[PDB]
Amino acid sequence: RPRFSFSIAAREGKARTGTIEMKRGVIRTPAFMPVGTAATVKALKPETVRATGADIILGNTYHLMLRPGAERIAKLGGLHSFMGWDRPILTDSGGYQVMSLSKQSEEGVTFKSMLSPERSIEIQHLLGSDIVMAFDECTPSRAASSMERSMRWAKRSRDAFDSRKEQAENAALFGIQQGSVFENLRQQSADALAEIGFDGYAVGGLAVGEGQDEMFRVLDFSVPMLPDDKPHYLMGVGKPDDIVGAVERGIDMFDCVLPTRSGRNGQAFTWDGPINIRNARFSEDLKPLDSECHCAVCQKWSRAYIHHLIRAGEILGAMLMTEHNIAFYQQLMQKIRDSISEGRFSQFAQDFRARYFA
Amino acid sequence: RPRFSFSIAAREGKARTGTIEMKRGVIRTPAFMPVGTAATVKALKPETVRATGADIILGNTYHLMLRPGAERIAKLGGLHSFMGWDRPILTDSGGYQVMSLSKQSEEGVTFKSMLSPERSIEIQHLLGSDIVMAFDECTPSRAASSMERSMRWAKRSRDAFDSRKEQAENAALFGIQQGSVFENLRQQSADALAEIGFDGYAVGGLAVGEGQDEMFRVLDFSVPMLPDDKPHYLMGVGKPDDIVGAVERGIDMFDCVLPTRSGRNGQAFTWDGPINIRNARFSEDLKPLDSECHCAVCQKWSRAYIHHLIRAGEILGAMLMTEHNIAFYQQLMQKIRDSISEGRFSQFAQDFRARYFA
Ligand SMILES: Nc1nc2[nH]cnc2c(=O)[nH]1
Ligand SMILES: Nc1nc2[nH]cnc2c(=O)[nH]1
Ligand SMILES: [Zn+2]
Ligand SMILES: [Zn+2]
Repeated sequence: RPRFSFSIAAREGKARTGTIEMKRGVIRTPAFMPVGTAATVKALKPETVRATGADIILGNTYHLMLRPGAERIAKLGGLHSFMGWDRPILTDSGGYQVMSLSKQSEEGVTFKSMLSPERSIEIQHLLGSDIVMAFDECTPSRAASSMERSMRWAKRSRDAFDSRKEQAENAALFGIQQGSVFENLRQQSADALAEIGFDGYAVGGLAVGEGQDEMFRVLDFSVPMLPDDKPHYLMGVGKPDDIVGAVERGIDMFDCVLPTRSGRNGQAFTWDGPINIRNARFSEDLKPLDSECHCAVCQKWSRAYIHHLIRAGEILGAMLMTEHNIAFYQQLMQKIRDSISEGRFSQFAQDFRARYFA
Repeated sequence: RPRFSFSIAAREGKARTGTIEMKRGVIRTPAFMPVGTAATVKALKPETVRATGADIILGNTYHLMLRPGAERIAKLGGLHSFMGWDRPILTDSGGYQVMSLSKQSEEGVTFKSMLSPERSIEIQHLLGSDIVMAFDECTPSRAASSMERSMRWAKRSRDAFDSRKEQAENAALFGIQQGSVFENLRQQSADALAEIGFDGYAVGGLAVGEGQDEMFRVLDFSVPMLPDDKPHYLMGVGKPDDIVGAVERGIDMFDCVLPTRSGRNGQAFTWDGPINIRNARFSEDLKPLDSECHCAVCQKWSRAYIHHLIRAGEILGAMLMTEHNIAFYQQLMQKIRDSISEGRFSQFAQDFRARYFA
């Protein structure tokens, strides 16, 4: 099994479909990664996460380092073992969640619940992460200083990873592009990332509230800046329509808490758009969540029952909603993969859109 | 398939083991019924409830009648259909939960979140319950008046059930014995119940705080009062040791929220007694919840992980704890069944006890 081998099987415009082969499994691209925050994809057994078609999950470095602790997890045999998921895991570096969730310096970030690039890579090493993210940071003058520090930290991240042989031979390292919405800075960052060399390139700084029109505009010049021959990862995105539009602009990988979080809150994704299952209109609706969905929830239970469950605050409500929503997301990615491979993605996106917003 | 056929395959002292055959399935006795409060066994899919070995679950008439409503559930195809459990369901009558959970009369009980024997049977009819409980009520003088009203209500329950042909031919009706801790009243009640005739006889009024020594003393004279040839159901009991002692005194059926509720709260049952998984002693314990347990949780996850889950308030923590605890309970009942069939129950109970309290 290769450490990390990205092969593009087909293209359509800027869209790509293909595979990443890793020691613990194959990742089909474009890929959606369910987020497994505290060593769990909320309300799902890992076998269920797999059943939905996920090839890889996301774990959080910030959260695990506090609870239960990275050295504790290593002692316990590593994150794969601990949570019972034996496939690839991508771990975020902690960067984003240290700012928005809790004393900054060139050395790193100090905080309250001393993370640096080196320590970040070490914690991810300890968790036994398959895809390690470089440690990074959150106006033009300011965008460049944040972006410039991150590129320094990416070089630090690179060397720390390379210094750990066990990591170098079995894991992969991704660079994160910053630069806010400025093409010039974005360019700078890709140039610096490319000169360091990484297995994959993320687009950071766009899961921020900017809106889709502006996110797409930034992806429009940003992704062509990245090495074509490596996977392109859009962090923290997104809604089904965000995903389709991002793939149309060259993104191969995605993660988002939307399908899980939303599910627990009553929101179910369908090919005709999201529904809120708690609405009284579903109280006697015997139809499944979505009438095309292949997941186990839609084979077995009605909207009416899941309506009842969620209104009553029952745990099974969250389990069912979450399984469906992750399944939906995986089915979307499969439809994306098949349509690019068949040279009909552009039509798929148009048809998708017409029905989903309708 | 018979409507209701109880066959005793073997006996040891007052203990019995055997089967109840019903249209929707066979019930192995002594049986433990997971409680499925609001049309769900909390944090478990019904396929999982089945996997643990449960043959029958308990649903609550009081709760369902308020949410989502019995006529609504009937319109939706019935409780089996609605929650996706296709095996027997016993529904409690609402009696117990109307008192302790929220204007009394010979007619019935009026309350705030007009239930009578007739309405109770009608609601259970609407839910499509396989085992219907008769409608009943919560000092000697007073015990007899409560007990005496209940026996009147049991006669009303009998006729209401018999008046519904669809119910009479496909469901079963159980009588509930009351009388508090007095042998004389207990006797009275069995005599009245027996004279009406029921498919099964419950012992009500002992899930009350009286303590095990006193509960066992009451079961000591109470169960021999009931028709030998019908199943004997102890409502709302109990801990593993309560169950063993009750079987030793003639009880064939049990329900309790203990394994589910306790599981969500961090308490796991083991053959060496209950543990509280949240205790710091388990933080790095790689052993399963119980080192003999055959359930799927104990095959896959460590105490340490489930410790982490429950401390973090994660939904998967509740799912895993609950699956294990219900599995444990079913394994206990299987051990009980096998030991009576083999004529070594008395020794089983002694060995069980030595280890569990140890
Ligand atoms: N590390 C990191 N994580 C993210 N998640 C969403 N956006 C980002 C980002 O820019 N950096
Ligand atoms: N209906 C009813 N339910 C119970 N659950 C526990 N005890 C009782 C009882 O005495 N009657
Ligand atoms: Zn579905
Ligand atoms: Zn177990």
